Amino acid sequence: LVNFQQFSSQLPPFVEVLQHLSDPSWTVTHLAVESTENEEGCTPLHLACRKGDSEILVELVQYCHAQMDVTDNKGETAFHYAVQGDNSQVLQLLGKNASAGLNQVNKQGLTPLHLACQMGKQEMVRVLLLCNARCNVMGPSGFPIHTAMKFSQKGCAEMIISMDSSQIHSKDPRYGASPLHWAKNAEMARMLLKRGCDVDSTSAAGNTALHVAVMRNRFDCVMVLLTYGANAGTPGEHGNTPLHLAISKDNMEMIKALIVFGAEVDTPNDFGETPAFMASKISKQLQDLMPISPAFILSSMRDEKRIHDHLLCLDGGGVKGLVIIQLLIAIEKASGVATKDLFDWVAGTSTGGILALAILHSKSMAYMRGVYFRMKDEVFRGSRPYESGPLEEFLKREFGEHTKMTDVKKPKVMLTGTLSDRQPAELHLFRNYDAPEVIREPRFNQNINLKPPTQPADQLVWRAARSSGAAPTYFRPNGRFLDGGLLANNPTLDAMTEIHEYNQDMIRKGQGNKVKKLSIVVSLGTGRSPQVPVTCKELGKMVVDCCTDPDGRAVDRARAWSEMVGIQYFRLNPQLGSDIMLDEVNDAVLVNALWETEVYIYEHREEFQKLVQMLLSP
Amino acid sequence: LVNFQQFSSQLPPFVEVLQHLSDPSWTVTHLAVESTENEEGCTPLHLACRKGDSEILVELVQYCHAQMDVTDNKGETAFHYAVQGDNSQVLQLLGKNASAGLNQVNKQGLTPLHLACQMGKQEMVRVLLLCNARCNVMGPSGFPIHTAMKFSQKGCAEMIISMDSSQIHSKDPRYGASPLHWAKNAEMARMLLKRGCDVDSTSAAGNTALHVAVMRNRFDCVMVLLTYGANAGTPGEHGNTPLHLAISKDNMEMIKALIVFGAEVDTPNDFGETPAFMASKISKQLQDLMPISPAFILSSMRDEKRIHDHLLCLDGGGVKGLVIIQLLIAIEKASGVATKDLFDWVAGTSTGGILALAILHSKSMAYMRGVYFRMKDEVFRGSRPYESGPLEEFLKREFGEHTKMTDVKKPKVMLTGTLSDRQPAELHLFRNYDAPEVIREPRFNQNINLKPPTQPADQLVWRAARSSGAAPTYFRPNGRFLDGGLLANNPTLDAMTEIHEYNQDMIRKGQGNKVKKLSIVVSLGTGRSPQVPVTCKELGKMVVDCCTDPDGRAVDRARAWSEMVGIQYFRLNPQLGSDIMLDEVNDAVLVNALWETEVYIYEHREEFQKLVQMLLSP
Repeated sequence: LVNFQQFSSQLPPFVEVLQHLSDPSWTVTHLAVESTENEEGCTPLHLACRKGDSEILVELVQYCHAQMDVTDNKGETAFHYAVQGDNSQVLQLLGKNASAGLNQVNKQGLTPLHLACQMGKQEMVRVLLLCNARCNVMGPSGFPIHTAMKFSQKGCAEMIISMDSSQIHSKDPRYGASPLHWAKNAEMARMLLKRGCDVDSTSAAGNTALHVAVMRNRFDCVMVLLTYGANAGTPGEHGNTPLHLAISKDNMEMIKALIVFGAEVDTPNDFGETPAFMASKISKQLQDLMPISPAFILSSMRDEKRIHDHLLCLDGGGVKGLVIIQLLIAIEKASGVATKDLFDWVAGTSTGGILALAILHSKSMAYMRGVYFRMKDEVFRGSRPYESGPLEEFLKREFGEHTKMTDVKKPKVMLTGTLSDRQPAELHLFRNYDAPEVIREPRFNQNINLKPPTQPADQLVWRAARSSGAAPTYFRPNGRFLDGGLLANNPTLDAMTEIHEYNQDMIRKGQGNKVKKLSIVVSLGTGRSPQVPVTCKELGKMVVDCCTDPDGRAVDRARAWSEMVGIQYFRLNPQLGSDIMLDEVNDAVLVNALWETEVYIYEHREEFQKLVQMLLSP
Repeated sequence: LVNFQQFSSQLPPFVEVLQHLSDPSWTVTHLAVESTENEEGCTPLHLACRKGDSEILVELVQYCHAQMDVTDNKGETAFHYAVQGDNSQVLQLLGKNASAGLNQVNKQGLTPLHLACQMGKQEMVRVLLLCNARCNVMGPSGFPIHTAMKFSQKGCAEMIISMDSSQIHSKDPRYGASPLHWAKNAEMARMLLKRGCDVDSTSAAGNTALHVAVMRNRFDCVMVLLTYGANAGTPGEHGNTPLHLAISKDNMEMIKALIVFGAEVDTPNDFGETPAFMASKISKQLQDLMPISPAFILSSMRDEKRIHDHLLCLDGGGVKGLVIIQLLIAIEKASGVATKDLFDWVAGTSTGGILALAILHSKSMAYMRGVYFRMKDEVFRGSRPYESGPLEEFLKREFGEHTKMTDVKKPKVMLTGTLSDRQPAELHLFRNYDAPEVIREPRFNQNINLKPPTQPADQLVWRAARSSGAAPTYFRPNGRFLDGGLLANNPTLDAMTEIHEYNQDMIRKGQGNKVKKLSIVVSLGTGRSPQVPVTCKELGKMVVDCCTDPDGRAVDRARAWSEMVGIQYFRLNPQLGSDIMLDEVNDAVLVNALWETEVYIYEHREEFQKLVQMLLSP
């Protein structure tokens, strides 16, 4: 031991630090940082790159003769010996002339990109990307973008895709694949899908991404894909539609999730195996599960000017609005004639506000199901109250920041809203035809105290959509208006009031070719929770339960009054089996609820034929 | 000084307060208490009665020579030298043989009764009355009870009336008065009126009790009397209704008070002087305030079994129910046709619940105004929450502890109420016909959810009145039910739904004798607050304002739907000038609000006449 330290000092001419060099063979130029070599397989420039010493690096290559592209006996190069540390500037001083180690890579064939992907060193990835690191360098498991996702390093993958858009193209060399396909995590599916990613990019064999999520039993990504437009029923490798691949499991959640989003149940694979056959083989659960779906010439209906008048009444509600979407869809398909072109009047309160306002602008219905599924995650991030940046601006984008209300008027539409500007707390109908000016009874004005009122006539679609759609027991103070759920929450009863008011405005004006009788009124409710006894804040919040309950008397009133006039009130909503609350964002229970709704449509399925019958008659 | 104390010691043979007893001439037999006389107007036996020395009293007449019936130098007797003290047993020891002093009376005429009544020695009044004190002895101000009341001694008057109910009969000899008339104090009017005191008591001239209260300008007692049933407009002395007696003053508070409680303005006195004439003579306030300035053959109408059907819908509300009473009364008087006999159907929610239930049992409307004025002080003694002992027990009294609901069916009636037994929080109508057997669609049960709760058949008037009328934001948990203000709170919509439901049950049952189209529905609301702007717990309570709004859209809805059917909805209620709250007990503000209502009736002389016109039409 004495001779070792004698040589150590006799080098030191060329304390507990460097003593730990014993606890082992450095050299003068090697340990001079704490083009020579080591007995463990190292290099001095590599250690001065690793330890984040940048001026010592300036003093090792610019001052001394030490070539930069040094490859040790362990595979590594000078570039990716620094990304194990935290320098990020050594990379900049090494990205110079006569230094080609960027594509020189053999740990196991893992380019500096891939190593920075394995660890999580994102800033290192950016530093490499500004220096043209050639993400078109095929690796062991695939290209560098796939390496970021094999390990689920979020920041690194995000930086890669931000610098290079083209990386949404690259295919996994083993199986021709998208970045999504062989890379699955609930959040990552979204953080790539929001980027404009095609989900139907297929495969080597032909397997979709949701095929991969289903085969591995990750319900999360099945949902993330169906929401963002993935199409169930894709044949794939063996003609096994994603439905076959779920029945091969015991995941009823996923089977119902796919059946809701449109998968057929008789479609056979390449071998002829129908998925209902699969079901009856596996369990009796699934065979009982799958009985989901004739003069169908659609006799005498279009969007034209003739006798009667159809009304649609979309209640407010939570994210539960999806229920009515489903209902609408099964009506829309049971007549085939595109809900918007089916009804002459359409009214909505809160989520039905958003939805009615949408089906005015010629937005399709499954598309809207997707929209809510994509929005529930952005909007309901909060404790109880939400600052509405997400909801307001999501509507800005979804309907247009400059699109004003009365630009469309294809069917007449009305969104509710509680004008909380006044202690009276009146109701404002957001309307897009003109206005009903009738009769001559201003009950609060025309006497003194007070006339600073506003009522902004008819503009700014997104602004009205927010002023309607926020059930404010949840959101916040929201400008001048709160939900029309504070007063109406179920326009069914109130929209007929507006019908007759506007008709008397028309007639009084001598117009006289008013569209006559509301021949049909159809009110869709976002489901009913089940009936719990209460043998008793649960004694101070029942005020709000009553104030916004749409499925109590506001059915009986409207119905008996429709029977007074000749209307055939048609109230549609399913008994769910759960207290699905308004701001529910676990889409597992939301999908279960959509299945609940479709079971309701199945169980009735007669009322629907009779309603379509009425809706298309002469 | 030496001689005075010499006589004091020579008396001490005939212990430190005797010098200050000297300083003015007592004697041996005189000061032997602290049959001689005095130089200040006194007597020894009188002092042995005054000082409450009973054993000295036994030792002054039985042992010593002291006649009992000694009259002092200022008129007073031995009896009412003791009621200046507080013995009350010496009186009985003097209520013995050779003692006729009960009617021994001369201060200026002050019976033992009158002295004990003027001072307040109530126990003395009782002791004398138990000893046959012969109250038919005119004193200075009338009889002894009137002497008790000229000085407003409650204990004494109450004791007199306890011994003799007959003393609420006796008239002031000078003018002839119930104990009311020549005896005025706000509280005593009540503690005498609650005893069964008749207001129909006349005067010498013929003056009512409120005549004395008004001419003397004691607004307190005017209110206390109009409250307990006094009838303004009694002609009285000169044909001067108590209204004439206010206009000669400048007390507008009282003028409004009398016109509200029914005083006319066409009523001439003996001289032909209309009271509005008095006004225009007196002031320009009063000239503008009062004056009013003919098919009255009652053509072809009663309440029998014929074509159409009338409905009445009395909103809920606070103690403000008086408003609708006022309206009803001013409607009733404009037709003369006795509300119960005028409408075939009647619905009520909270105060209108009690009120409709009252007009069902043929309890008159002025009577209900009185009832509320007498009850409001009893029920609302609490800060926010009230334990309902007063309300529940007041209904027990006012409607009968054993009177069951369906004893009447005179007009069909329905009271609202929120059945809080269930998390759905349904609505139950307390009904008295039988029940409407719905189209057989019970959509909330039949998925066997629960059958341990019960839907309690038609019984128990007072219990239902409470289960409806108890606003639980104010009162308490109230059994299974809360206010009908959480629900309908303006039954008009729900009452018409129920009308039609019952009519279709009738027709469905093969009856074929439908009563009819309800040709008229009249909705009377407990006033409107004035319109307050809001530029902002006032955002957690505005939820409740919305939930219980009876004058917002539930007017427009009902109205436009009646225009669908042919009904001529009649919404009647006044713009108050104030936010009169629920548990308001200052009857001054309630009276101002009734004046607001009567001004509303003034301006609406067209609507009311048209409503009565239809109410009696073919």
